[PDB]
Amino acid sequence: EDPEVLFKNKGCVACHAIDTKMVGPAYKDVAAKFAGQAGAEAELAQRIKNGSQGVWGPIPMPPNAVSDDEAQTLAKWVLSQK
Ligand code: HEM
Repeated sequence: EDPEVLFKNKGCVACHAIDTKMVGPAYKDVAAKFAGQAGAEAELAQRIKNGSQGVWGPIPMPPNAVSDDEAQTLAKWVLSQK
């Protein structure tokens, strides 16, 4: 599926923007941190699906209603924002 359509449909848009921080981090900032680190895509994909806490602040990202192929698609698209 298309990452831009997923970003809207799966509710990501409610907590994230690409350039500014809303509830979670800006995607440009995420892409910058995980730069070109080996294995980052799989690691972000897991956090998109099962949740995250502590990396960008004290508040959690709740687990998302996405499948594994959807999380990989989204992780790859977030990293391309750098
Ligand atoms: C929609 C399915 C969605 C995506 C995609 C997404 C991605 C995402 C990334 C890549 C991160 C960074 C994870 C890390 O660096 O390991 C991240 C972080 C947070 N998110 Fe998110 N996110 C999506 C959806 C949502 C929703 C709906 C919310 C708000 C309820 C939300 C919130 C957060 C927060 C907060 C973080 C920070 C977690 C941290 O460790 O501090 N996300 N998200």
